[PDB]
Amino acid sequence: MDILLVCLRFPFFSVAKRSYQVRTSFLLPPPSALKGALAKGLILLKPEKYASSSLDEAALKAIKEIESKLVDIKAVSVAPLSPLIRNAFLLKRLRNLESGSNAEKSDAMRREYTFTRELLVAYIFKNLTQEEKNLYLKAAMLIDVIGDTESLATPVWASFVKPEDKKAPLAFSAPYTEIYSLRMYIEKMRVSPEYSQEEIFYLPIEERRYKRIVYYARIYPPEVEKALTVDGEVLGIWIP
RNA sequence: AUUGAAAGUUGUAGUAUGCGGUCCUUGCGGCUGAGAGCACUUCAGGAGUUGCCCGCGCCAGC
Repeated sequence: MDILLVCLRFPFFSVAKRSYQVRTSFLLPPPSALKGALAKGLILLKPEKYASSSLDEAALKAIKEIESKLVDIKAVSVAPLSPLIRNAFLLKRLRNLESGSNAEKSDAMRREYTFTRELLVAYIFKNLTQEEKNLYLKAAMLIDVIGDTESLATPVWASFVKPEDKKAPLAFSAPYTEIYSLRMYIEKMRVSPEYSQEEIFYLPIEERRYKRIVYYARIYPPEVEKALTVDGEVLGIWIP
């Protein structure tokens, strides 16, 4: 079990929830976006068998193959090691997909962007073959964007380091199943990308009344039997 | 190539046009750098010293 661990340094990201007008940005990246991020790496890097006539079909094939080798559909999670905040921008995001308004209609559209310096996201891979493991190491890098195109995310580092069974408080995100079994934040993040399903996840960021903006913090849930280390500091990760 | 795919919150706009920090005003009037004062008093340009000693206006001239 070689678990992928990558760190992304980005100014902002604007993956949002289902809402009209306002697109409320997710507090933490959903697993579907995270898995599509490296499914793009799969389809670009070795398009010999993972590229098809349709971009949607090739992306779906990559998603199916990448999820076949995960321990669970709810596998990937992020780690808010830097604090998170939310800002809003009124842009000229013209709305012309709804019925009417032709093609020359442009109106004020408010989009929410989440700011955090860096995040640590881990993909859980189960006994992947070495020959494809080298390609998957390469695909861990070049995670260019997360969600909206203007969410430029540059992966500073990526590696395959085994958890080696430590005990640490939870830092990476986890589904709202082990958290209940043992400052509460619950969300739905659509585990799988929707193409032409929904699960409940815990969120380990709490409020701090430090300034005018309330911003986000750490919750450190109780001990987990498995843990993963980065540069000598241990953090909690859970796997079914 | 992922709550995804395309998406200027934009185009025109003098914080301007006029306005003496100005007019009158002796740094002026009176005032000895003045009054008393020997650059004086005593002094030989003085003592001694030959303008010396020798010398035919000379011999022949009716």
